[PDB]
Amino acid sequence: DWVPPEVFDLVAEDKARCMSEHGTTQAQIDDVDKGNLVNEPSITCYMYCLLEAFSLVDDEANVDEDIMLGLLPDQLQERAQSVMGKCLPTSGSDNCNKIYNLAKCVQESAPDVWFVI
Ligand SMILES: [Cl-]
Repeated sequence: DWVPPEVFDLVAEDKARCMSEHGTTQAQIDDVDKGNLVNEPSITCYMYCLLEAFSLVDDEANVDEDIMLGLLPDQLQERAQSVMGKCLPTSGSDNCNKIYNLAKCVQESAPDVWFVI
């Protein structure tokens, strides 16, 4: 990752709250970061919950492209713009399913740009 140690202190209160709400284990978060995505609410509602905590998504899992881009380092923004060209709009049966399809889409197309923690 390009995510610096500090960012783990930042999202700590929100990460812990998002894991309680959805029954998420740390092993599930590690599976996402090794490219092993499964359509399970405890992991995909966690992803939605974290994104929602940092205003990357609204109430129907529509992504805010400018906020999502400004979180990435400058170096990846060209490639992230192209990935976002492909993977947006979001799509799915509910918010958790939308973030699932987004994650699978972003990972398939460019592992570097996907922000789960
Ligand atoms: Cl799902």
